[PDB]
This record gives sequence, structure tokens and C-alpha cells, in this order.
Amino acid sequence: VPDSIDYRKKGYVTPVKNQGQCGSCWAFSSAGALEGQLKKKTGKLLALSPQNLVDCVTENYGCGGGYMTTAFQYVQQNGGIDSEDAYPYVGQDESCMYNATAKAAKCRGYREIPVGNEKALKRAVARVGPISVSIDASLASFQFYSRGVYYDENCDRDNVNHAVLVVGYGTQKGSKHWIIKNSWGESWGNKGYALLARNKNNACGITNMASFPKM
Amino acid sequence: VPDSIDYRKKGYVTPVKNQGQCGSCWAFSSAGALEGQLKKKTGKLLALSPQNLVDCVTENYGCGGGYMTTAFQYVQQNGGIDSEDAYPYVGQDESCMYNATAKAAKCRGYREIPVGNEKALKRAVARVGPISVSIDASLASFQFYSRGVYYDENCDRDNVNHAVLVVGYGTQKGSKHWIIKNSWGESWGNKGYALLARNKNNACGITNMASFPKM
Ligand SMILES: *[C@@H]1O[C@H](CO)[C@@H](O)[C@H](O)[C@H]1NC(C)=O
Ligand SMILES: *[C@@H]1O[C@H](CO)[C@@H](O)[C@H](O)[C@H]1NC(C)=O
Repeated sequence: VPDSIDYRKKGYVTPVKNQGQCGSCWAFSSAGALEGQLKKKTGKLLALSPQNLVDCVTENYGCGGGYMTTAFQYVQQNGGIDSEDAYPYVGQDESCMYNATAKAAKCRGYREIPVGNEKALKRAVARVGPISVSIDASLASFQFYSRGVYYDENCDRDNVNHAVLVVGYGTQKGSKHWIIKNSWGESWGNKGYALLARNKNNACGITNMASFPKM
Repeated sequence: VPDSIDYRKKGYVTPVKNQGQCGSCWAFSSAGALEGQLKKKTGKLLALSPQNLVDCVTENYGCGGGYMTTAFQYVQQNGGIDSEDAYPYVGQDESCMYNATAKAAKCRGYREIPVGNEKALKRAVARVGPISVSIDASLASFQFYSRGVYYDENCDRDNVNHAVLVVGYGTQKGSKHWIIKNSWGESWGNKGYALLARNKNNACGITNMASFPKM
């Protein structure tokens, strides 16, 4: 297990998008994990559709929230998920318009990472790929993030409310970190990405909901 | 295990091509198997490049012959294979021009089917997908094939010289068969396909070299 990894450099990460006024953060995270795994299994980087998840995952809340595990389960039981080109993101709720002919990726279940265990998360990122996680984004310090390794002892490490995609880890000037891909556009953070305090005892609760799809 | 299957109907089979004046039959077979498996793993049907195999598999003979297993091993160790669009078929030998950025499929080893065991071949086709095989095509009866279930007791069930892709099995008017995809264009056989005598004691030696890739 490497001391550093950046899946952005391995071509596992799709360009940063903006979820707009819609709680589809879980959709982008799930789509990102499935994209990374699709890349790992095929070698082809292909933008999958979070909108498909928003509309067709009937056990999530569409633009009102949801989980990544439920999305993976959806992709598995439905027998596929559409590409971004075939099923574009519009940022609002609508009926399920899944085109099975536009099928571009499949799933075979999911795996959850043991709560509180950042070691298992690092091992996962190392051996699996971009891991779908969820953190506490409510703090203005996160809203105003722009550079460095993010940390705040006020950050809730127990209650969690925002899905992002861990695309690697490393260290910047002594401070260990998680590289996270957010869905608030390139106008937020470091062009859509952020560095999060690693090994600071589950900072922002990055291990409360860490999951990844199988292919 | 079904009594019949047609992967052409499941959208696992790429349109029939013509290998021209080049012994790249093994390339089309391997590419076909990898295409079927790529479809099974992703749900996307994508034409892979036999030319890539012809040029880059250095343990085969290019347009002079080769094995499918060696091709699978190539795709595995090289870490990918190009699409047909990126690496078109030209029907002649040339240098390896593999574009790793054009990577569209990967492999993780291969499996050979026990020689003489058509049962294991049927089970394979059922549980895996289109199986790369090789048969005896030398007979004029095969060259002039057009309809029915092909059979000839003069067909060599021991010595084998032509790679095709078993894309399913079934029965036509009492006679059990293997659906095979050849690479002699749509101007041969049933628009490029043929039905081969099944359970006629390894007819044309269809189990002498039956193999499939893993993904
Ligand atoms: C479904 O999606 C495919 C994606 O390639 C598209 O080509 C086709 O026009 C669509 N057809 C239907 C059934 O709406
Ligand atoms: C390699 O292939 C890719 C396939 O998309 C193509 O876009 C690119 O122009 C090629 N580049 C090189 C290194 O020749």
C-alpha cells in the first residue's frame, strides 16, 4: 500500500461537474466510483450518468438526498447505468428515462468500509480505486475552502451530510490528507477538488459512509 | 444450462468482417471473445481491434497464423487492447502501433476447454459467453457452406487449422449444432455465420482449441 496515490493522474477521474440546486451529491459520488471501477476493468474513462441515478433509484430521494450503496444496488439490479452523453444531467427531478440500449456500465454489489477505520479506507483507495464517501460540509470553512489541507475541530465526525469521491491520498507539507472530488463545480476549492485532514481521528466523518462498487 | 442460446440476439456479437488475404483468423476470434466478455462486464458492445493483435502479439505469426490463448496473454500483459476505430484492420503485417490512450478493454488471463469435451464447451458458452475455438476449414464442403447444419465425416477432428467464434448453440430440425462466427465476410455461409454438427464426436475438432478470456 503506497504512501501516496492520485487517481486523477491515472485517468480514473471525470471532469468536475456542478450539481446545482439539487441534492444529487450522492449521484455524482456513485457515478464517480463506478467510473473509476469501469476504468480499472476496461481501461476506458467514460462519464456515467448521475441523472439516471437521481431519477431511477426509487429508494433514494432524487434531488432531495440519497445513499451511494442504494445507488450501487440499483445499478446492479437494473443491470446497467447510462452514460452522461445518453442521459445528461439537468439538475432536477423527473421520471425514470433509462435507455437499456445506452447501457455503458454494470455493477455486482458493493462494499462498505468499517466505520472509523481510516486505515481500511486508505487500503481500499490503494487496492480498489476512487471510494465513494460522505462528509460534513456544513461549515463555512468548507464552503470557503480554496487551498491547503482542510481541517476544523468543529467539523462533525459523527453526523454526516455530503457525498464526495475520495480519489487518492498523500501528504502536503507534513499534513496527511485525502484527495476528494466534490460536485460544486470548478469554482469551488482547488478547481473542484479538496484536501482533507487524514488520520486526525475521522476528520469530518469521512469513514461514516465509505463504500465502493464491484464490477 | 439452456438447451439453446444465441449471443447474436443478446447483442454480444460484432458485425462479420473479412480477414482478406491474411491469416488473422485467430485475431478476429480473440477479439470476438474479448468483445463478448466486454459486453458481459459492461453492457456495451464495442468492436475491438484484431489488427492490434496481428501486429503486437510477438509470440504469434501476424498474418501467418497464431493462437487465441497467446493473444489473450498479450492483452493481459500489455494491459489493454485498442478499439477497431482507433486501430483499424488493414489485412497486412506492420509494426506495433498500439495506442495506450485508445485502450478500450483489458484481460486477466484465459481458460482452455478440455479437449474432446463438447459438454464443457456447451457449459462454457452458457455460463461465459462467445468462446474462441478453432476447427478444420480445409474441406471444400465448408468453403461452399451456405445453409443447414454442417457435417462431414472427412472433416479432421484431430488436426485443426482455422479459428472461429462459437456464439451459441441449439438445434435445427433434429440436428444439434454450434453457432459459429467466421471471418470470411458476409459473402460466405449464412451471412458470415455457420451451424456446425454438435455431439457428432468432436466434429471438425471444435474442442481441440477452445479458449476464453477473463475480465
Ligand atoms: C436509446 O439510447 C440509444 C443510445 O445509443 C440511442 O441510440 C437510441 O436512439 C435510444 N432509443 C430509444 C429506445 O429511445
Ligand atoms: C492515441 O489514440 C487516441 C485515441 O483516442 C487518440 O485520440 C490520440 O490522438 C492518439 N495519440 C497518440 C499518442 O498518438
